[PDB]
Amino acid sequence: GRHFYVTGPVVRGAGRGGKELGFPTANQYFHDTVALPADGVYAGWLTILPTEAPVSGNMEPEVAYAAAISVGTNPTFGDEQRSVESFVLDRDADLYGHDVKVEFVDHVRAMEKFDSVEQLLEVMAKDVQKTRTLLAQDVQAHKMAPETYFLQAES
Ligand SMILES: Cc1cc2nc3c(=O)[nH]c(=O)nc-3n(C[C@H](O)[C@H](O)[C@H](O)COP(=O)(O)O)c2cc1C
Ligand SMILES: Nc1ncnc2c1ncn2[C@@H]1O[C@H](COP(=O)(O)OP(=O)(O)O)[C@@H](O)[C@H]1O
Ligand SMILES: [Mg+2]
Ligand SMILES: [Zn+2]
Repeated sequence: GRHFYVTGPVVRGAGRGGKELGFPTANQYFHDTVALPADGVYAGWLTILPTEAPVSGNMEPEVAYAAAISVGTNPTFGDEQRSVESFVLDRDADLYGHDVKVEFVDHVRAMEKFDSVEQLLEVMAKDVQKTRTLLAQDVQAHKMAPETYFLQAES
């Protein structure tokens, strides 16, 4: 399809996204043989795949949730493995162990090594802003039915 996508279980990262950055990210790791988009930041959709497993929080399966997505090694922090990491906008759910699909709709920015967490946070806020606008255009492009996605303006 026109959206690059990957699927796989949400697994444990460094534990810093929510606690330290205020941007929790659902982490996926793939073998180096698996085709991925270029390291960078993307606007896209995260969907919990069809399942009978209970989901705790305000996300349910088979709905495309607006997400700001990073691909790479988190060079600001010097992490060892390449991850795909999805910050689901305006939601709060326990995704660990759930099988999810992540669709990459638009490239937003190159992956960058920032000197400080504070500088990184300022830029991530702007990535989220651009993600909202890009995803509203994508809704229109596919004439997506309201029940099939979740996308808000921020409070
Ligand atoms: C939209 C978005 C943009 C990001 N941009 C960068 C970046 O430019 N440089 C970087 O080192 N990490 C970037 N990250 C990743 C954060 O470093 C990472 O998600 C955070 O350290 C949490 O790590 P963890 O999930 O293992 O706890 C970005 C993450 C998101 C969600
Ligand atoms: N809006 C959200 N987007 C992504 N993950 C969320 C969100 N709200 C809660 N979570 C949960 O928080 C975890 C991500 O937080 P994070 O600090 O990045 O932990 P980790 O380092 O283990 O990836 C997810 O795996 C999921 O269970
Ligand atoms: Mg994370
Ligand atoms: Zn599209």
